[PDB]
Amino acid sequence: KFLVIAGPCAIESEELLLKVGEEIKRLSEKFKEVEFVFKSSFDKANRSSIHSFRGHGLEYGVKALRKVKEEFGLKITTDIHESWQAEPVAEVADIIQIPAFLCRQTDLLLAAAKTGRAVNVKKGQFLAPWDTKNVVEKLKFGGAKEIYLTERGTTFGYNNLVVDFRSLPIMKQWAKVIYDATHSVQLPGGLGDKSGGMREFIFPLIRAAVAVGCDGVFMETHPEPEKALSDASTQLPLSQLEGIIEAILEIREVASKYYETI
Amino acid sequence: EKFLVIAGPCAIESEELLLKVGEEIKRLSEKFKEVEFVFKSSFDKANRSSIHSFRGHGLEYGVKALRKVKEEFGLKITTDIHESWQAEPVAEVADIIQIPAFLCRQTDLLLAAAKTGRAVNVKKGQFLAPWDTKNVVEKLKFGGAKEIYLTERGTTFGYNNLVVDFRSLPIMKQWAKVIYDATHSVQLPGGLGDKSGGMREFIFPLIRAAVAVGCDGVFMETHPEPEKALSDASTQLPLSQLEGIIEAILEIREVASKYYETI
Amino acid sequence: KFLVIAGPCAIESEELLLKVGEEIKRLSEKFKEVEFVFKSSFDKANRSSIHSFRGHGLEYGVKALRKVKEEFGLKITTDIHESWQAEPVAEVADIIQIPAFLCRQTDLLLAAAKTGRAVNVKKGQFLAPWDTKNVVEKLKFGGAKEIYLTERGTTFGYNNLVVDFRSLPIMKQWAKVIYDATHSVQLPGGLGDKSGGMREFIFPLIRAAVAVGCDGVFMETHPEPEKALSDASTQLPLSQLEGIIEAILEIREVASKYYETI
Amino acid sequence: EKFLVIAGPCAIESEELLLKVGEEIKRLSEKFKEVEFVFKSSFDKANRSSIHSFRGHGLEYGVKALRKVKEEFGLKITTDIHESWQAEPVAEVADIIQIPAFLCRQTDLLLAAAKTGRAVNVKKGQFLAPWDTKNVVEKLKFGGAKEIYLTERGTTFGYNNLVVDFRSLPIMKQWAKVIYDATHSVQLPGGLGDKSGGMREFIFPLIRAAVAVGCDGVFMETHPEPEKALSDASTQLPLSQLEGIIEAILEIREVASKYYETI
Ligand SMILES: O=P(O)(O)OC[C@@H](O)[C@@H](O)[C@H](O)CO
Ligand SMILES: O=P(O)(O)OC[C@@H](O)[C@@H](O)[C@H](O)CO
Ligand SMILES: O=P(O)(O)OC[C@@H](O)[C@@H](O)[C@H](O)CO
Ligand SMILES: O=P(O)(O)OC[C@@H](O)[C@@H](O)[C@H](O)CO
Repeated sequence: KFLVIAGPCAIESEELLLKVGEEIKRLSEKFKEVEFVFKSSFDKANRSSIHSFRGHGLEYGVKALRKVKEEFGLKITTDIHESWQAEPVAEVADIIQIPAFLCRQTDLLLAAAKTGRAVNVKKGQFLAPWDTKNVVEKLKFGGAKEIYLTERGTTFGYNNLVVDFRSLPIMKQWAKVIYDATHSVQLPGGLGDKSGGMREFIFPLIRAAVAVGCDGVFMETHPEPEKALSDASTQLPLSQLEGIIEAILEIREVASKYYETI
Repeated sequence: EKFLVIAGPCAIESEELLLKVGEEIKRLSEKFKEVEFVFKSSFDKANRSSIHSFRGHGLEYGVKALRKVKEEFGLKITTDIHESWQAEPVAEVADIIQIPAFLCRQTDLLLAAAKTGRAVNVKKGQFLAPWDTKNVVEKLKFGGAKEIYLTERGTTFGYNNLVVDFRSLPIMKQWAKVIYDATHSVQLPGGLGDKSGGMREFIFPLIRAAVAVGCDGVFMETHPEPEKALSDASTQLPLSQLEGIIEAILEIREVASKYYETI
Repeated sequence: KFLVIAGPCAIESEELLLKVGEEIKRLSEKFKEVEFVFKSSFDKANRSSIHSFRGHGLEYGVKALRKVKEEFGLKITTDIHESWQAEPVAEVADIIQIPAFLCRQTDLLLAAAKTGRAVNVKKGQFLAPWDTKNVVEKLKFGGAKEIYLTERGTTFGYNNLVVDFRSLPIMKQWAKVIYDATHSVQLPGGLGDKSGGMREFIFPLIRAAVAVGCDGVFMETHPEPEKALSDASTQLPLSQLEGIIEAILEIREVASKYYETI
Repeated sequence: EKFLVIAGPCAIESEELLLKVGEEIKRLSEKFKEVEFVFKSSFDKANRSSIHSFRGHGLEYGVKALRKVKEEFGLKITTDIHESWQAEPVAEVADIIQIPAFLCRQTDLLLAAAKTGRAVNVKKGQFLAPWDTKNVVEKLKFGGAKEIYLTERGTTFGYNNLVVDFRSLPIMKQWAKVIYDATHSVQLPGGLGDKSGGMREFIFPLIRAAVAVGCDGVFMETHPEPEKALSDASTQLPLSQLEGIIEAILEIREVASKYYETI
């Protein structure tokens, strides 16, 4: 069924995770035809500035994520940054996420595939849609069986990303496709010390994604984005999540009749 | 508001071709009463890549052919102009005067179109940013235009390729009605060397995206037999497929409409 | 010999043209191994804003340009915007310039070629280097014998241009190549009502052009760019023209040994 | 200041290959005394497009091979790291630790390199704007790096293509020494499908542009027989052509140097 990956960008505290997890659990009960996966990074290993928030470490993160899965019975997903992290993360993560900048790092992909867990690779901003075929092949070689590719924008001049929706049907040829609705509108290094983005385009573009056809969507959501320690300009207010989900489900219901085969 | 569907053969290959397509558009106009159809065809392809490619049979012949379509089917008409002097004779038949993408910044062409009193539709240049169109609309208003459209037809993305940045739709809506060009947006500029190429398999998915995001109309080139077209043979939609596409976009528009943001 | 096309962007007044023409005449006498061509537009037909400076009309412009050619004996070049302008402009213009946005307008190219004059086409920001082969063919079909292609940057994301220097050797296969040193650093619509640009990159990039190899350079020059009615952010101060010319001639002298054949 | 020339075979195909190339680099180092040569070769291509492409013979073998080059020829050494743990063993032989382009934002990798006390050269990501490198240098300085280089190797321009924006050289010079990668800048990412392509005919002209604009050094992959290389077979410079290229860039650098702007 349709996948909805959502949660706060970074694990600012297990408290934050629980509050968001409580809402995702509620929507999970309201939208039975949707498979929700809770997401949150234990480390922002690629911040632009050395002085920006990274996190509380892998152990605290994996612990907080365990709390969410045990308390709400929600599937989990988080990203890894170096090969050694795959094993400990797989203890809780149902889906191991591979960062966009690291989508070509062979050992990271193999490490993730070896855990036996599902793997979701963020398509690098430097990659062409057809270049992802090789990515999937590495994962299959590594033993991965459940593989996802996430569209999160492509480099378009400086400090800007564009979403080429032709990528959805192209990547669908070799993997399930997820559309990252929040990172696709961010402006890389847009604010000098941090990245920017236009929240006003999150909804319009997610509607486009389901109209074109995808297997799921990815959304960063925070109770108060303004106070977020990461992606404060792009995380979706928690309260607006329900409305957006219902909206894309309705559009998908009507549009699905026209999704092209393979 | 009434959704606009601008459709027709890319170029006026013959008056016979126009009537053939016009007959089908008229039929669909009777079925899709909630749609405002505008028949489109260029009397001249003034910017072909090669000197050896088809251009047309001249303005006189073209306007005459377009007038036959309006007279026989009662359909609104739109065609593009390339130089200022063409605005006047074209306004005689064209309900909407179209400004080519490469010429979207040519002040005199825009002014010539605006003073005719007809509606003006400007194809957004492949070199233009969405917010850059505000000044285009300003020039038109200055010139007397009261009904203005801006058409999204892709942006230069590396060589011989265009990308559609859908953020352009809500941005341009701030100052004009917005049209999505479903066929030119998938063309590969100069892709075939002496001519441009294209990927027809992406026409439908991208048009679904356009209506889900929200626009005021769509623009589609359509030909009975695309493979035999004298221009854009790789991107024109087979006429037989037009009905189905229109029905689909009306359905997606309806379900997504309650979510369209207010500008 | 090496071509240097220079002059004020727009014909703000025949007075401005004479002052600039006087300096270009002086450099012409100092650099005998260089063929100088005086340039200035009688009309800026593609300004972003309807309220920006366009010019004083074709007649006044052609007249002022005649004054420059007669008073200083300098070759002339100006751009045309519609087919009817080719004939009257050819009365004075040694080289007819075709605007970047209009490089694909067949009738404009043919009109220019019919005059018997040399034709310099600005490569559209939307054109690939190899797409210019067709441009030259149209001109040859139209009777043109002296044909130039000018590199002036390519669309790179929004409101920015990048100079792909690979274009120089590619275009050289079918025409003489000119590098536009001033427009290549302009930021299209950068200031909302007008375009922007970084003057600091004019010199570095022109050095690159001659190191790679070209048949000439194009430079907008004004006594006081700050007061210019067009491209105030990119026109080169008249006083700096001599130094730049000597510099590129020196670099060309050494680098020419390595220019690849054809 | 002494111009830097970083050169060597893309990958450590064998210790024999390294000595062969090292011998030539040593010879040129004796002729071009005004140049500081640094021998380069990767012990691992950790980011090949295909799982079936050559990667290397491991870190242990590679460091040993590089040490043989330094020992036998007295040349400085540089190689790239892919994960934090590799910094320490690599620092034992590498005078300059290289950070791959895709990993230019990985904080721990940069920190691991900085604390070794060795010089660090970061390949500018194809996704990074020139001014975005200021923060890269800041992280390195924070981590203890005292000798920092930023390498221009092209920027994503549409699909499977890179463009070199030479404005990056003077911009990056504001906070670090700048190196121009003459061979990777002409490669076509994923161009050959299972591997990347490239246009060797543009290597020389673009390197001439780099020195005319002004940089602190150049980076060139060089192999005795490029067509037989196990990586970048389409872009590595034939070893026989290295001498001529170096002489040419030194000549162009000399004549253009009086015009280099002050940062
Ligand atoms: O704000 P900066 O530090 O640029 O980081 C961008 C974040 O969006 C980043 O860590 C993201 O999740 C990774 O690409
Ligand atoms: O096939 P070529 O001649 O490149 O022309 C492309 C057509 O698509 C052309 O007339 C177009 O819509 C105009 O820009
Ligand atoms: O400043 P704006 O009006 O954008 O004009 C850009 C000028 O550089 C322009 O007329 C140029 O000479 C044409 O492209
Ligand atoms: O040929 P493929 O595997 O695409 O690899 C490209 C090489 O050019 C590669 O290892 C490169 O410099 C790394 O990014």
